[PDB]
Amino acid sequence: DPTLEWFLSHCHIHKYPSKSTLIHQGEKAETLYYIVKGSVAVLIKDEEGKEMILSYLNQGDFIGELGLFEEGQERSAWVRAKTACEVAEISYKKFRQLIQVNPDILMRLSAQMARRLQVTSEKVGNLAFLDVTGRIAQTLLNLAKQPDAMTHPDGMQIKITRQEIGQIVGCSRETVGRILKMLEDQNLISAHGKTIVVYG
Amino acid sequence: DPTLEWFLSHCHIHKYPSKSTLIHQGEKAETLYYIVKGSVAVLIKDEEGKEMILSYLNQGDFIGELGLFEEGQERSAWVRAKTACEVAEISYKKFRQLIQVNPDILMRLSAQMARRLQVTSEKVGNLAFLDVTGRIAQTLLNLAKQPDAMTHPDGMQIKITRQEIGQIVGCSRETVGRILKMLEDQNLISAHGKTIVVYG
DNA sequence: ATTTCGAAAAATGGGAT
DNA sequence: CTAGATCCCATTTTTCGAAAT
DNA sequence: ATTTCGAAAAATGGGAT
DNA sequence: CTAGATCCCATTTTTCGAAAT
Ligand SMILES: Nc1ncnc2c1ncn2[C@@H]1O[C@@H]2COP(=O)(O)O[C@H]2[C@H]1O
Ligand SMILES: Nc1ncnc2c1ncn2[C@@H]1O[C@@H]2COP(=O)(O)O[C@H]2[C@H]1O
Repeated sequence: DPTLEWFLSHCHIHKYPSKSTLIHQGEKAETLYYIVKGSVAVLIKDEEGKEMILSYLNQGDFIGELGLFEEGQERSAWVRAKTACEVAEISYKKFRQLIQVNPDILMRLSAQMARRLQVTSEKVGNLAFLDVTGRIAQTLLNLAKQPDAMTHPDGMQIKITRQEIGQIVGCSRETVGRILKMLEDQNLISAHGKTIVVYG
Repeated sequence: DPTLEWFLSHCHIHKYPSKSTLIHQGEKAETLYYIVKGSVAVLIKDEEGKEMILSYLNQGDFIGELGLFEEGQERSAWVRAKTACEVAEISYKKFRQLIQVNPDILMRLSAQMARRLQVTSEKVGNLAFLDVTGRIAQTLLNLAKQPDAMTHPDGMQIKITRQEIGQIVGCSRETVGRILKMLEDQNLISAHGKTIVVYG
């Protein structure tokens, strides 16, 4: 598109191999990122390193924007690269400037923020209102909306593990597995290895 | 500041008695809200009516932002007044106009959103990583610092129901009651009716 | 404002499963 | 195996309109 | 360089507490 | 109660880098 392009013009594009961490919770935040290509996972952990996945971000989403509005802010979570990433990088100081010349770019960001607030709130509702089976069903549909989810004549297909799912819904891999098996006995999904087919 | 008194001059002011509903989850979002005076509670309901408090918002806070960035959005949650409120209202349309003649007002909107994402993500963590006692201790500490908390010779005093505390942490009122009694057993808090004294 | 008084409505628990 | 969700009115507690200060 | 292939690694299946 | 958390291990998928084309 028009605007958003000009933005990348001041960002210092970089490359991050899969598994590499782009952001570390607790660091001083001074840089705003923009995933040009690839996808990352935003996650948090407890006092024992046990991790929960807050969200997946893909090509086109901004990253590390939370420290931009208040000074002296630290990174709110860890951002790990699920795949290989081509990430633009501009400093808050410079970004605040690009806003002046063209505020439409702040609007783009704010829209994405709004969306994350909606999703995160729904994630809170889920954690407080649904049992694991519910959270898992909802996450299966959600994963089916990701851009790296393939198509299937019976619906949609995703490639993910019972381990991962557990970190998204907040349960054990053992639990996920049992429920994944059950949902099969109801022909709601198709399970075999990292490959799961969600019937539409 | 100017920008505010200017913003408010284009807004339609409304008053709501405490406990009244300001926003209905589910309806079409076409209006922006700004709390001039008073405080509200943002909350979502389950299929059976069970309530989950997502946040308390006060003076200076914007409400109903989440619709602004995209067409056909519905209110993401219910907003009920805690105290009587004086709220400034403005359509999205009219608001998109004001942003263009001073996007600084959008900067402040975005600033609040970022904060909310931080707080809501941290809530996800708490629900995921902390047990009820942990969550309840956590909430009493935060409530103990809010604007409406009263000073007490032995610390800080708050008024709230076990029921409302459960709607904040995500557990039954019964559980709150038992945990509340155990916290007193450990001289951490004094509780008489809705009056809870958090020892400093 | 808010202190008082009598409902009327809300909020609590207790411990068994 | 085990934090807790549930069950449930008889009993508190608190809220509120009306009147008084 | 890119594809093939055969161990290591990582991810599971369920019953039991 | 009663969903889930945890244990335990021997088995299935997956992952990946040395080899081969
Ligand atoms: N709940 C969430 N949903 C989506 N993205 C998030 C969430 N929490 C944090 N992030 C992202 O993770 C980043 C961590 O560092 P920042 O706080 O700078 O900015 C944060 C956001 O980009
Ligand atoms: N997690 C949250 N934290 C704070 N405020 C919220 C949260 N979720 C929703 N809201 C507010 O409640 C509003 C409900 O309607 P909107 O979706 O228009 O906009 C929402 C925000 O104003």
